[PDB]
Amino acid sequence: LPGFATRAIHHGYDPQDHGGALVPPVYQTATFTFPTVEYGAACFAGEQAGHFYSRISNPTLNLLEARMASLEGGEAGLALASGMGAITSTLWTLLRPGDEVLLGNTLYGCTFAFLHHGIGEFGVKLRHVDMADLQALEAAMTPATRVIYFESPANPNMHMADIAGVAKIARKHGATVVVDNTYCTPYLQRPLELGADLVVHSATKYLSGHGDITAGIVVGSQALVDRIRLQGLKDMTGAVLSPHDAALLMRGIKTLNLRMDRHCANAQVLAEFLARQPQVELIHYPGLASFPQYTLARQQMSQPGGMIAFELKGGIGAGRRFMNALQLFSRAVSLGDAESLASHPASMTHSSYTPEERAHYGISEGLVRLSVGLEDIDDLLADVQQALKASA
Amino acid sequence: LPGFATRAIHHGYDPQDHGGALVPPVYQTATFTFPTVEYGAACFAGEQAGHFYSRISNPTLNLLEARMASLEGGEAGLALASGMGAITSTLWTLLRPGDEVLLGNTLYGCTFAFLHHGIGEFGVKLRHVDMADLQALEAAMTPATRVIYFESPANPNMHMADIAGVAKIARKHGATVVVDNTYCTPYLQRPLELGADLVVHSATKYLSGHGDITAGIVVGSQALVDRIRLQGLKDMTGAVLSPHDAALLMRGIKTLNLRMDRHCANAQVLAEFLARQPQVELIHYPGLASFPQYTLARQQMSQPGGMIAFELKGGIGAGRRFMNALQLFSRAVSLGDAESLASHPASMTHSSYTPEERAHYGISEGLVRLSVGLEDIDDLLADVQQALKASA
Amino acid sequence: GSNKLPGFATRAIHHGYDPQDHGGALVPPVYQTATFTFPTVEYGAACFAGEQAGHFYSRISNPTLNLLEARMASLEGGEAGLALASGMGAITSTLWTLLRPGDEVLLGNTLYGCTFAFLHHGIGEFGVKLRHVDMADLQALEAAMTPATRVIYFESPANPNMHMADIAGVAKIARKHGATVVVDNTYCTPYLQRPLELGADLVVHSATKYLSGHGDITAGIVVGSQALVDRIRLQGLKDMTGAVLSPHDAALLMRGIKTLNLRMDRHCANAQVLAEFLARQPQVELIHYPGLASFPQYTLARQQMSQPGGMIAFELKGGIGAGRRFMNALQLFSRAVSLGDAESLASHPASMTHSSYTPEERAHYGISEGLVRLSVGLEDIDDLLADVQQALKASA
Amino acid sequence: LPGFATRAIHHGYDPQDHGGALVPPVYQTATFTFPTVEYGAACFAGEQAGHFYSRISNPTLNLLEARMASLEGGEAGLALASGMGAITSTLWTLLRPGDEVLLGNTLYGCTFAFLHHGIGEFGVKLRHVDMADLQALEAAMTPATRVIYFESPANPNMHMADIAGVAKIARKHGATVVVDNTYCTPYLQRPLELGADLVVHSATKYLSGHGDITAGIVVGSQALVDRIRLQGLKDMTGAVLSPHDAALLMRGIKTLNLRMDRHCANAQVLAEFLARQPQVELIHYPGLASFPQYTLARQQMSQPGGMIAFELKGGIGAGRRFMNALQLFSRAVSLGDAESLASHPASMTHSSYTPEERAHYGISEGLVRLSVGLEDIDDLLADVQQALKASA
Repeated sequence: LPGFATRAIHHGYDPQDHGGALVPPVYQTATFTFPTVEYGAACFAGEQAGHFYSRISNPTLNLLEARMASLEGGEAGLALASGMGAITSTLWTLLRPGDEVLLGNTLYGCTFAFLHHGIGEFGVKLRHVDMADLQALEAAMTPATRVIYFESPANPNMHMADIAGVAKIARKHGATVVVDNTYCTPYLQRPLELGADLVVHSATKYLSGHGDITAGIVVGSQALVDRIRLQGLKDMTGAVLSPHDAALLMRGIKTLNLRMDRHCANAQVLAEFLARQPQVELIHYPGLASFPQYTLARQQMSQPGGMIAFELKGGIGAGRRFMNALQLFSRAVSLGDAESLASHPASMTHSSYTPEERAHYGISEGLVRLSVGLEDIDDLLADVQQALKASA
Repeated sequence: LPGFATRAIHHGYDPQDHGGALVPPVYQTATFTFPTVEYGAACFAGEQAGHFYSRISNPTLNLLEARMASLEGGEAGLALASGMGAITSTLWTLLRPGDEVLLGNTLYGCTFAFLHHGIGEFGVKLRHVDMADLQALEAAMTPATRVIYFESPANPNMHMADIAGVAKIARKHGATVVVDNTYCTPYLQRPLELGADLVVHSATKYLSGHGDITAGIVVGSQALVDRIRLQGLKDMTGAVLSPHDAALLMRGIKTLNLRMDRHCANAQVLAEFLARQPQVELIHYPGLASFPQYTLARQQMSQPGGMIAFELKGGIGAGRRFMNALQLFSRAVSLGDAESLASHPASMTHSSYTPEERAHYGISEGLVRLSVGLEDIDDLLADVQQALKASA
Repeated sequence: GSNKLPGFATRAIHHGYDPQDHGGALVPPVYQTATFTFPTVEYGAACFAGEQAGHFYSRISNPTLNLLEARMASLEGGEAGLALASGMGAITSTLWTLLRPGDEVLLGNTLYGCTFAFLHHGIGEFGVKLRHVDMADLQALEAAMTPATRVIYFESPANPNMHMADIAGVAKIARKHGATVVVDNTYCTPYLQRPLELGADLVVHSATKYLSGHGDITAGIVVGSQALVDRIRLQGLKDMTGAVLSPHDAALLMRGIKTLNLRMDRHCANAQVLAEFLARQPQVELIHYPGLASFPQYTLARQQMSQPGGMIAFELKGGIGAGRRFMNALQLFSRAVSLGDAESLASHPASMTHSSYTPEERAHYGISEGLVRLSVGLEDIDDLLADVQQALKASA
Repeated sequence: LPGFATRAIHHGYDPQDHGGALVPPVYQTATFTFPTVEYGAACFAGEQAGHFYSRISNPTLNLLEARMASLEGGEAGLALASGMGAITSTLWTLLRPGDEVLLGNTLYGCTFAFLHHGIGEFGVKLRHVDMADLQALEAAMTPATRVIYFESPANPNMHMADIAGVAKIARKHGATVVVDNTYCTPYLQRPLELGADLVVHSATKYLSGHGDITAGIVVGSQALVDRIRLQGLKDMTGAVLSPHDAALLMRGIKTLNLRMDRHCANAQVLAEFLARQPQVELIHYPGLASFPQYTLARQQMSQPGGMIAFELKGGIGAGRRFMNALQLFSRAVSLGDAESLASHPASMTHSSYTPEERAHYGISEGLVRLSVGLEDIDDLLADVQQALKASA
């Protein structure tokens, strides 16, 4: 079985099948024609091998999908126009009115919004549970529970879930487990190997790695993916990935291993640096020994990731001053880009919220999140250094 | 107000604001950075211009939207990853359980599937009505009726609706009118100017014109489009259009007047040809005086369009054989490309159904649909001629 | 029957591609790949010799570029095509392969500025003898031919006065003496004029202009005999220029070619209306447009060009102060130097391009102080008329 | 001065200057317009301006150029359509009939072809010298010697030149030193900091790193680069770089350091393995102690590189048999891609030539060249090991 890097570069493509082309040709075409109409008849049912549109079986998209399936250890993959494309397409197909879905304590903000103000407003029961608490999860299960969905690590405190534990319970009650694995990528964590049924990504982040495309991936069993493809994507979302964007994603995946290696190595030095500084109240980085769940993190993740969360003494005040003083880090909401990014949700995303109710969302007053990029650590250290001084 | 072609080329763009570039730069970027956090704070209550993330808005996508809204004559536009992206995003935000949606008698297959096997299984009521029959439409109106959605012309037989008459009946009961204007484009038909609240396109078709991208457009009021943007696209479908694909769509829109002129002139000659051939049982082209709704077609569409539906005397077998004989037309289920296309639903998209099942949904055994392309009319006539001899 | 040639539009959209041979893909896949591989090493031995038809490296050939080339060949009526990084890529690659020190090249009286520069300050400085001739004067061309005359190169219509050459007449003189004729066909495209069908050996294009049609790519084409195009591919392009066309940009070029016939029809119809309007205006001293009888080479234009083109040149009364104020009054026309874009462009040589020079130096080289040049775009003619009408008013 | 990786990601770009866009917009435009004729006046021999036409100046090309300048430590950069475009544009600008150019003993095939079958047939004189031999170089200088051109390391046997020594000699005769730095990249070797005047790159190789674009770079002093831009590029080649390709090139450059580190580590291992094998007569790799110019290589290269050449004992047959046995390595003539590549000149690039002409040229019958990619090293070893066995 060839290694991860090899697969990320080569899996599902032999140059001999496309006129010797070393890089697969991009199928920037909206539709495909048939040799006969009897060949056309077959395509819509399924029993002849081939393809019928860009919204289903484009070969550029098929290669992306297969390759992501191999990296995550799944049978099947699906490419979509965004991470929200992947999440919505998945949940829209697996759920109907009367079904219940269990969720991690905290979710990505647009995932939250979709559940509460979207699919939850169409008669689907929403329930929140701490997914490191196996006992509380078992007490939450009802006979209507069709889907369990969470992130691990989850934003913003890097809260881990016991994926193998959750999956064991879910397998008892006939529930489907869906893990958003955006933060780790398959290089660092493979939740399908710990017993999850489906994984979903915002490929916009680390997989692409260059902040230039928006894209989502679903990986899991052939049977779950076929359904999500033919119902969620085809009928209910229309979140079709451009073959141009899919080829840029495959391009980015070719350096995934190296990029994540650098993200992690930079993030550790920065996290260890933050630990020794007097402006920092507390840190959430999985590779510090003081991280509450350092044990579980190491069982699931092979390295501690590129994301650092920390809190500043001075709260909201010290955050604004820290963020505005950064000259190399950019002030922005994304993650997993080559460029280093900083976010202080109290004064950026959630300055439309009040301090009195802010703590209901698990958001500390002075919490600043850092996506550590690929820049020289010395320059990133110096930029962080002077911004901590400007926050006092 | 400058002419259509001037606006299709120029609207919403001055080179002088982008270093004099004649063609606008392509904003191929997932995220946008802020100068400070209090500047960033503004943008998450809609207080400042510029932007934050490409899943919500992007300057290339804004220009496409502005331009498309100018051409339909509407206030605001939204760009999405596909036509189904446009339709689902729209309806997901406008309907909730208990609401009724009133549908035209026939619909594009995937739209039918969204309604019957998607949103209609989440407790939204569906009723089908002949939109040409304004008495029966009035009769169908309940106060639960929140949306009237149709295509004009509609698949499969080019059936039409008096748009202004439907808008009148909507105004009376307080329902929102959504018209799928894919076939006509804003060049031949402007439903917003006849009372519709919203229009949706598969920009994949004529607007692109070249078969290379998948894309969707919503046009209407700022109020409705802002909702569809912030709920349907942002939370519920995730169908984000790639900036690369938006820039191609804009390139296609610059020749839309020229292409539609040639599309229409070619189909007219081809329609008049088919009406005289012994193998043809009947024919539906809006440009023929024998079209059932000829008067309504000259009233609403400025030209008769590029699509032809006709039925062969020999039923399903003659259809197959006609389809297989085509050498210049391709066998495919799209339309509005430079290449002429053909499909025969009874042997392609609807084959495993029986004759009874297809007559129920309006599809004759010998119904053939031609998308007349931009090729030399003599070559297309010659290809059609021989395929008809082959059909017997 | 089936030995009839498909019409121009049919071939612009279909020629040399079948979706069935690439998985049903309606649009051909883009081979954005720098390199190709070999199944055995013996398959690779033949592909650097000439025995086995295949693919080696994209600076020589690539299937996206090949399709583009076979298609342009068909439209021009040539055996073969080559695609390059720019118009000047096509020209330099062609002239660098055909000429050596001691050979003479006969040139039209006017040329595109970068071509002029290439010949006088480039290849002419490497031992290649240059000679200018009026190519509309067949007696003067006959007279300037020598035994060293290897290539006759010209544009028709020529930048910027739109001086025409008798292509058939030039090719006959070239048959007799033995020279290779190279025509820059940028202005007309294969839709309006096909120099190879009139006897030229090679044609070159700046496909950046009308062939693209949308101002977004830089590209060149050469069309001619298999032997010469091959020679140009393997000597000029491969060793001497490296002006490789990106497969992305070639795909866009093929996209633009699919509407070439429709865009040119509208360019021509807009410029005809605009030319007739400008002729009847008080401020206009004279106007140059091939579709007007007052065009110095009216009958030559009608003989070689199936329509009169999208380019107009005219002169304003009032000199430079009039031209300056005309240009700054334009609100739809953009001030810029190019042609064959969807957007209408205007340049005023005096206050723009030839600004460093004085009014005396511009009397030399035939550039009037009110000489405006127009690339008529695809916008609604009433808007273009209006923009020119209000601009003339402000130039008074 | 920030570190290499920081500059590779950020140099010459502030998101704040383009509406916050994290990735810079792609200026895919052939022409630029002017606000007035007076602004237009100062771009045709223009002092205080931006740009006029993409064959001379485009913001996207300008950014790539300034970034590549920073990495090589030179004043100005120029982007072109291919490496051969960069070489030819340079040499067409600097040489005229009667000038001599002094060449390294071996050259990349097309460069040699340019020199002997292009510019050398236009009156320019050619002389080949060993550029490690400072006394032979001094003996070869003449008053006609205007350019000294070479690669370091050089195809086929990784032969090095003493760049600082060469530059000292060129200085005494006023000659311009041009170095092809394609193999090392500015990450491993910066010939301008060793006294060279100009560097050229086939960015098609390592700079891109993913095998999808053809691109050339020239970097050097302002006055030289200006002339190559306005003469070589503008007039004599027309080798204009597509902005789309420049944007991809810039994408690839953001991981150059990480990619190069891995290319080198993979190649170091494979060289160690190949030196000890029975089938291997000789090996040329800068990282081995047995490499003739080991000390000179370590003075100029911070790491030994990703390229290996070695000779098989069994001659032409062993080469042929080895190449055909490869399953993971592709048979192909490029280099610096993520995918590992192999070429055996004597049965591929130089098959037509006689054994006597190959020896004269520098090519051994069993000379195999490896471009070691980014795959998992254990897979690359397996593939090489079995191919070595099949070589019998």
